[PDB]
Amino acid sequence: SSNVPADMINLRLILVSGKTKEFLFSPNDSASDIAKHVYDNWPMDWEEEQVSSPNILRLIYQGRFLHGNVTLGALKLPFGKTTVMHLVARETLPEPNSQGQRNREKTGESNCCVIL
Repeated sequence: SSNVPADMINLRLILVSGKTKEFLFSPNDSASDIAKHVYDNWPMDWEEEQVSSPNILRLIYQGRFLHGNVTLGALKLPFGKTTVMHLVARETLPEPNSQGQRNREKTGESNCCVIL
């Protein structure tokens, strides 16, 4: 990651194991989703603890946990500069069960019932 453009935020993800990964990310991305992404492969559908634990994915904005999945922009990051973060994951399984269960999140999709 060389030269951080004004549309992107340079983010360093530090994992609990003491491994530090740094990549250029978008301020609209969520630190905990990124944490799973920086660990290895892209998160599919909330890599939590198997019997369900959402609080196991949290983000530390060095000294303080801002939230469990709050975005870099929301952490207050000037774009074009390097930001370091500490990420915590607990009892997390790499890929929950591989569903990739998501919502449509796309206009054109979602067939709702009509009557008019």
